Parts: sequence; C-alpha cells; structure tokens
Amino acid sequence: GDLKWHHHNITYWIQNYSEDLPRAVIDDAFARAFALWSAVTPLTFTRVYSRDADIVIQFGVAEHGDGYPFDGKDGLLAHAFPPGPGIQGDAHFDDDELWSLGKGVGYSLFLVAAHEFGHALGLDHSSVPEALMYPMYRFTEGPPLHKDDVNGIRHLYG
Ligand SMILES: COc1ccc(-c2ccc(S(=O)(=O)N(OC(C)C)[C@H](CCN3C(=O)c4ccccc4C3=O)C(=O)NO)cc2)cc1
Ligand SMILES: [Ca+2]
Ligand SMILES: [Ca+2]
Ligand SMILES: [Ca+2]
Ligand SMILES: [Zn+2]
Ligand SMILES: [Zn+2]
Repeated sequence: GDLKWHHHNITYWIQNYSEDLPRAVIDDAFARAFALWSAVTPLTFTRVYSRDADIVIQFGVAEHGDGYPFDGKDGLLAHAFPPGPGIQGDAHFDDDELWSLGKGVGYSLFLVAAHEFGHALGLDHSSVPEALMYPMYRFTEGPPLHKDDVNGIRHLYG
C-alpha cells in the first residue's frame, strides 16, 4: 500500500491567491510549510509555474472544480489528495475562511498548509492529539512536527 511519491524533486505551483494576505506572505507560508517536510524526508520542493506540477495549490470556495465542494465559513478548512497523478497530490484551501498567520482571528495558513502538505506526501490523520496530522486545528507558536508525524513520514520515505 503506502501511497508515496516515487521521485524526489517535487514541484509545486501556486495556481491562485487569497486576498486575505499579501502575495509574498502566502508564498512564504507555503515555502515554510514545505521546509518542514523537506528536513525530514529525501524530498526537495521546487516552486514552478506550470500546470504539470506535482502539488498544485488552490484557493477556492464551494464547488471549485474537483467535485469536492467547500462549505462556506466554518466546517472544512482545506483538503489535499495523497501522492499520484493529476488531482492527486494537490492542496486546496477554503477561501470562505479567514486566512492569517498571527495569534488571533482566522486560521494560520502556515499551520493548515503544513497539515495539508502532510496529506499530499501520503500521511493520513494521526490518533496522537499533539500531532500535526491530528484532525484538529489549533494555533501554536511551537514547532509543529511531533514524533508521530516524523515516524509516519519515515514509514513512507525511509
Ligand atoms: C496542528 O495543526 C493543524 C492544522 C490544521 C489541521 C486541520 C486541517 C483541516 C481540517 S478540515 O476540517 O478541513 N477536514 O478535517 C476534518 C473533517 C477532520 C479535512 C477533511 C478532508 N480530508 C480528510 O479527511 C483526509 C484524510 C486523509 C488525507 C487527506 C484528507 C483530507 O483532505 C482535512 O482533514 N484536511 O486536511 C481539520 C484540521 C490539523 C492540525
Ligand atoms: Ca469552510
Ligand atoms: Ca497533482
Ligand atoms: Ca478568505
Ligand atoms: Zn478541492
Ligand atoms: Zn487533514
């Protein structure tokens, strides 16, 4: 089983943007979230400008083109597909949510992106509450990766 990427140079394309944050702040949150996973895998993550990228990132609302619609404010925050072709590996963010970074209102794009990118590398949800892959958003200033996350990603990639 174990869905995983079968190449090391993973490419990504930011297909569109939310207006909740500066373009540069969005780019960097995504870059940081990839940096998390880069460090503990044999994968590199390169930003490209191409619909052929492995991980296509999209901000969307309601039906946004994949038949899995978002649900307005609250409920779903984001979803991502495990490794593979096409829609597989892609990460979508619900722009009916308020996207932010600091403590306060809205959801940390960085933290939600780090969780989504976990899925996009092949991780399912964890049963360990403190875990990045635990299916509960919580804002933190602490290091996001937990042993269980690293255990999980090593299970796939070595
Ligand atoms: C500690 O830092 C964080 C940050 C964010 C999250 C997080 C992210 C999304 C959701 S959700 O509410 O949209 N929703 O999940 C609910 C239903 C539990 C979607 C559900 C959609 N979903 C899955 O159930 C799932 C299972 C396995 C792979 C990929 C997915 C996926 O995209 C989600 O999990 N997105 O990642 C919730 C929490 C968790 C921890
Ligand atoms: Ca929502
Ligand atoms: Ca893809
Ligand atoms: Ca929004
Ligand atoms: Zn989607
Ligand atoms: Zn999830």
